[PDB]
Amino acid sequence: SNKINDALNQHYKLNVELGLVYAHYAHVADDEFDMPYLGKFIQHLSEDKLGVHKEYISDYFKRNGMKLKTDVSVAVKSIPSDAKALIQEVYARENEVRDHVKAIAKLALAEDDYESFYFIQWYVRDGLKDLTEVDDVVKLFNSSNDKLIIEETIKEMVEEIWG
Amino acid sequence: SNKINDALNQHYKLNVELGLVYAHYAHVADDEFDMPYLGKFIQHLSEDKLGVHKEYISDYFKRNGMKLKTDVSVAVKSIPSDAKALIQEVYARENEVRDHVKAIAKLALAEDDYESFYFIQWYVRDGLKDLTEVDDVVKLFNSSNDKLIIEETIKEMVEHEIWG
Amino acid sequence: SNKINDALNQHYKLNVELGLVYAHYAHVADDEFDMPYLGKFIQHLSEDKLGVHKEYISDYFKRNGMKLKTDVSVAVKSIPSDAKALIQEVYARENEVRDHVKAIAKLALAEDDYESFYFIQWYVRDGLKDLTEVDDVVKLFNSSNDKLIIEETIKEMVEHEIWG
Amino acid sequence: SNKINDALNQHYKLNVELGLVYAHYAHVADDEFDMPYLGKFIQHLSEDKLGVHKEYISDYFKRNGMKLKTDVSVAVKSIPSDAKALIQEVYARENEVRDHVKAIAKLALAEDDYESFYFIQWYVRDGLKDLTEVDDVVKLFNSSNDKLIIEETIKEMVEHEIWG
Amino acid sequence: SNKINDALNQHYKLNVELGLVYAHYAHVADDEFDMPYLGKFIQHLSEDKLGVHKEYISDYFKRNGMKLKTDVSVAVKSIPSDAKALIQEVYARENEVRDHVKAIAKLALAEDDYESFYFIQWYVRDGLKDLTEVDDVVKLFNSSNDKLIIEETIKEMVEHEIWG
Amino acid sequence: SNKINDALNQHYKLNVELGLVYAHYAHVADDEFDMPYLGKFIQHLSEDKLGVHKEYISDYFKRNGMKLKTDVSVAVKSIPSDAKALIQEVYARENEVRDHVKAIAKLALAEDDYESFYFIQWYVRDGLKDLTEVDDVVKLFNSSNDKLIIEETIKEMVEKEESEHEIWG
Ligand SMILES: [Fe+3]
Ligand SMILES: [Fe+3]
Ligand SMILES: [Fe+3]
Ligand SMILES: [Fe+3]
Ligand SMILES: [Fe+3]
Ligand SMILES: [Fe+3]
Repeated sequence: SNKINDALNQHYKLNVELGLVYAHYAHVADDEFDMPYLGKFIQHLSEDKLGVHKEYISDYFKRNGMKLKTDVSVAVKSIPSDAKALIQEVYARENEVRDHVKAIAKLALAEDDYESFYFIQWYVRDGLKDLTEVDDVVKLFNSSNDKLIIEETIKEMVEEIWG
Repeated sequence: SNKINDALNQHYKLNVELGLVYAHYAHVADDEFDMPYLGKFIQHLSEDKLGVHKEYISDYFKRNGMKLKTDVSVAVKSIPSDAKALIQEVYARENEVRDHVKAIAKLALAEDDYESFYFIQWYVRDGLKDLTEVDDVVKLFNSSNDKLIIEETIKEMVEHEIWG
Repeated sequence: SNKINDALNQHYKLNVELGLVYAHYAHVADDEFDMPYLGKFIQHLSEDKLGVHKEYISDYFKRNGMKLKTDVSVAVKSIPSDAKALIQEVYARENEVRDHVKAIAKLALAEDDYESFYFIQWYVRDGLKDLTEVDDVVKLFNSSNDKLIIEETIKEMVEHEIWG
Repeated sequence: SNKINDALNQHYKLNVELGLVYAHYAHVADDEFDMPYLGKFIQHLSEDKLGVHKEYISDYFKRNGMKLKTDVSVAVKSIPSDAKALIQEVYARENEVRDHVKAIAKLALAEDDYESFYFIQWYVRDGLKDLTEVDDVVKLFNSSNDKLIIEETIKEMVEHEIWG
Repeated sequence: SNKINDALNQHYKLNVELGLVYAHYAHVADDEFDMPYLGKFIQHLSEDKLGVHKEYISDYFKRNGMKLKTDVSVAVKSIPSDAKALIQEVYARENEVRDHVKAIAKLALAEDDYESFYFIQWYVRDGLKDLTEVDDVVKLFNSSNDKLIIEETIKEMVEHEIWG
Repeated sequence: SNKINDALNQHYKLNVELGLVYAHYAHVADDEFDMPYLGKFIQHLSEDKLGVHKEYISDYFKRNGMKLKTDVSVAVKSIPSDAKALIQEVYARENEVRDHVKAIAKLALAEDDYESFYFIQWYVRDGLKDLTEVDDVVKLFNSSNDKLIIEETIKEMVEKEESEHEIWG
């Protein structure tokens, strides 16, 4: 199917670009805002996006006989002004990933392609998982004004159905 | 120093783009040429370029007070026709990395910046290491015509006191 | 070489005097500002400066046939007024050590003395390491106003592949 | 008490300066007289004087509310001519430390200050201990003329219920 | 680079010839001067020179694409008359190796060849290490007149963080 | 005995020069012919010739009161053109070592010197041992045309553990 191939190539492109942006944001949070553990958190997000999230797509293309495309273009030239606004923009990016995955699932069920549906269930689940763990950190910036307290909470964060 | 900052930002950009290109080449070698172990080899190269080779630069920028820039642009739209030509183009890329690193070292010694010299010794050594391990695979395609023999040799490859 | 001998004797003198000053500052931070863990931190700095940082110089003088000189003179007559200003003056001292070491390295490379260059690489690296770990503590006094929170952070501080 | 504070500050100054002088003497004995184990012995003496012998004084000042002073001034510009004369001057320094400690103890008992008496018992005992272990080495230079024999005896030295 | 190739071939030749000469000297010291442990020491030196000190050069030539040459010519026709004069001539040979290595390092830094500089740091360090351990034995022949005492000292010799 | 001393000094000289030549050949086989395991094999040969094969002679001279001489002169200026011709020239060198050792044994038995006979039995045995293990590799270049197959065979020859024969060990 050509439209499933197109949709999965777009998701590949998206994952690569998000990973690079998160690497830059991790550097900015640790270096400029004096929060090294928030930086570790965003860096783990980046490595997640740059690893399995595209390994699985290229493995699937190897298995079923589809074609892979590589066309990357990113440029970070504007940065939020807090750690609050930083983690809020991270939240928005994850929320967009959810809706893109939903569109893919609908498409695959409209084509009678049940292997692609089985394949995309993984991403369906992982989207809500990642959004939940990002919102856990987003909500700490409302519960406290002291940066070292938030820091130790984040540190101890980083150290059945949605598994 | 501004010129050292420029040179290190360029090396960051280069490492990112090489890693992405090697990911595509690994997929092509496994899927199109029927050589899964050559693909594993090139994929390990890709992960190497996308991991520590840029972690170290961003860590150094955190330590000494320099500024990081992100501007990536890659597009793979032409592919070699063999596994031989594929690994030969990989060899050429590594050989270019060597010369870029040499230019950086010369620059850093011209500025009386000895922490940058100490820092770039790592890349100086790793360049020759990676070129050596890529040439080991390049030379197998001259020693045999049977693809399964080359395959098992590469497999048992993937499975020093100065250049360690 | 006589100028390398002079430079290394000056670095010996400097290390001794810095160690003594840091011992006094550790006592002042624990006793007068009610921060015992900041005192432990500065005391570890002092022992570092009074141990290996001069053992290595005297060992090198034994190995290559140079002469050692001892002329110490310190007097603490003024103290900062916070723990913030205290750790800030500590930061300035480390930043001066960096520049002295850089001058030594330049000198040694100008004399074709490659054993002294090899020797001073250690200090080149350790300078940035110590500056980094001191700045880690300097930046905590901007992130909080409660002394007990900063205290437990410093406590859990006190309890790399290139910069190791 | 002000006179006990003065006496303990003087003992602090004395310990620092003795430690530095012993570091220089250790270097001289190993490098110039060709006796590396005598150098190890004097170096252990130096580290002893620069460690606990002043840590205890500054800890006591923290506990009872006294004030610490730092005023160091040393200059080594004359050296004995043997290893015999070297260890003999070391013996004289230890013998002076004994008498200074005795004066402190008398003073503290004259002021009805029993915590300072309890504190100085440690130094009273350690003085005779250190003098005994230095005289053990001083007497070897009378029992033999061969330097390698004395050397191996000192080496196996470096490798009580009341005076423990 | 051709001049670096020439210099490294000369160092190869030198190492081979020194190893052979030290083998003969070890035999002479054990057989003719009745000092078997001095012979064991010089034989360890010989095996060191004939092993890694040329294995590394040939490995480097394999890695970077240089050419190896073999042209050996030694002839022992005169021998010192003591064990003292023997170990003194050994000291002189090591001191010449140091200066040859220094010339190589200068040359390699003049050509903008940073892999050769990185490579020769090993020899720069090992030169001073070997000179130090030879001088340790040279100085024993001044500290004693009894051959059996020197023998047991050398035996227990044969049985660092910067110079390691 | 002076003639036994002469013969053993010549064998010392020969062993040193063979070791150096084998070091150069190992470098050439690994670097120029793209056969790293053949290079490892020839390098083990070189270390063998430069170690015990002259340690034993100098030890014997220490024990019985003979004199040692050192006069070395080698120059490699011509190289074979294959790995086949390389291992064939190695075979010829070992075959010459055998005949030199045989001459020594005859000489020592002609002088009523039975300690030298007892001493040279070791070299008598080791000559045939080394010739056998070199011929094992020489014959692989007739059994195959693929360089990677020969390489794998040589690898399992060199890496697997050493088993001693009950007569020739
Ligand atoms: Fe995920
Ligand atoms: Fe690498
Ligand atoms: Fe340090
Ligand atoms: Fe004591
Ligand atoms: Fe060595
Ligand atoms: Fe053999």
